Amino acid sequence: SFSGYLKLTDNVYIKNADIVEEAKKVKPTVVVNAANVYLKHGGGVAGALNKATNNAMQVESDDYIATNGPLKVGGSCVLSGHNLAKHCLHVVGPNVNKGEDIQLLKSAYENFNQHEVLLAPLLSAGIFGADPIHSLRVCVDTVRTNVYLAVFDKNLYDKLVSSFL
Ligand SMILES: Clc1ccc2nnnn2n1
Repeated sequence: SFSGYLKLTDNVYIKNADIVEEAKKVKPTVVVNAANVYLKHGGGVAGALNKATNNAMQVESDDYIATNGPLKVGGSCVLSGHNLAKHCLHVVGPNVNKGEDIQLLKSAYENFNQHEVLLAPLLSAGIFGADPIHSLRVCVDTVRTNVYLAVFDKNLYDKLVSSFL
């Protein structure tokens, strides 16, 4: 199962790891994708997860959007995890770079509570533009299920652990 994680709280764990490499190693029940409302997996975590599936995630996502329309910011959908996990929980955190309400980050993390254990990135962090320290705080204060956070950047991982209240 999950190895090398630092325990932050009763249910939140963190590791400096590439979430794609982590998913291929663990093959968890649920891998969280840092999705956008259109499920267009172009860059950041979404582009990396999609590239690991040889674009199968994008093909499946386009069929999902054709049938259902876009997700809401703060919302999610469960799709296949392909070669990475049993399922992928595509969660839309607010993109601060697209002027979205950072207050929707708590709503985005609430989606994690529908799954007993998840491998996940910090929502709205990276190319989504939010402060990752704030994202970790919202995560620990919102998620009650077991969440294994993979932080790609070593320097950001160190800052997150060393500043964790
Ligand atoms: Cl290739 C790659 C892998 C992991 C990751 N996390 N954020 N961006 N990113 N990109």
